[PDB]
Amino acid sequence: RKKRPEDFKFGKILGEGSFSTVVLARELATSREYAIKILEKRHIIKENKVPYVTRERDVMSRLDHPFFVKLYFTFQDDEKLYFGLSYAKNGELLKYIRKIGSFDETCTRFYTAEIVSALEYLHGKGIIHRDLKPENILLNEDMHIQITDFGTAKVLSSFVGTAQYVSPELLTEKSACKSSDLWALGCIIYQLVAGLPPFRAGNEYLIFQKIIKLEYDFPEKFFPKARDLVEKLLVLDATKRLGCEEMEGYGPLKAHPFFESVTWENLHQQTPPKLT
Ligand SMILES: COCCOc1cc2ncc3c(N)nc(-n4ccnc4)cc3c2cc1OC
Repeated sequence: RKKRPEDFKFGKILGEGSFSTVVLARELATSREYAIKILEKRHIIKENKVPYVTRERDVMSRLDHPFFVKLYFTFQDDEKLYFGLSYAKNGELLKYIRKIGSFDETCTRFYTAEIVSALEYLHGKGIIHRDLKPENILLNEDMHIQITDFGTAKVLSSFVGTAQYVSPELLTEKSACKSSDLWALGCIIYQLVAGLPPFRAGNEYLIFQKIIKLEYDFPEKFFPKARDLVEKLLVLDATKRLGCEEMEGYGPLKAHPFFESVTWENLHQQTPPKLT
């Protein structure tokens, strides 16, 4: 039953990383489009990434939620590993943030809520993403989110992700917890509303300075209830972010006033607000 490269008509490159290329592919027998992640074995071995690639495949096998990529299949030839992933027709969330500048309140609320549910599911399984960002939050043809890129993930019984979204505890204890994803969630909300990430600067080092000093500002037009929520996520003490277990988990966070009108139980059956 293993699939093979010949079973597909490969098309355009969707994305490139240091250790992988994601290519759109149309399976011949079915007409189905998959986003196939291709990784060269030699380069993985050379750079000691075997544990990272193994962990990524293992974590993805365990994801069975409409808000996360799905691993349909894997195979390999002599030089390469192939992971068959769900194809997110409408691409990165980042693209929409730039096209429209910033989201109105209805949109921010709806998409934030979906990210929260996704995180609730993910953290429920003791998995931490460690690199959450609009680049990693994809939109499929229905405009529901699909979170991907699990090569940096950690399974709870070393790293640093993208500078703008790195939490203080990572720059301090070199540590990482569910809270780290929640910090990143705080930045993404800020970004949906403001149009830009909260911590900006000329280089990695300057960005890290602002992060540890909690140096950022809210624009005046920022939705008040959204601001309050952000202030309860962008908290230096990881032990005091809305959503973390020390703060008693996702119940209080979902009960936040910003999510007042949200029906949490069937988000992926709701039709997303039109993005304008
Ligand atoms: C605008 O419409 C074009 C569609 O663009 C895309 C569709 C995707 N559809 C699906 C993915 C998927 N399952 N995984 C990853 N990815 C990135 C790291 N590791 C995995 C990436 C994509 C992916 C990336 C894409 O461009 C950035």
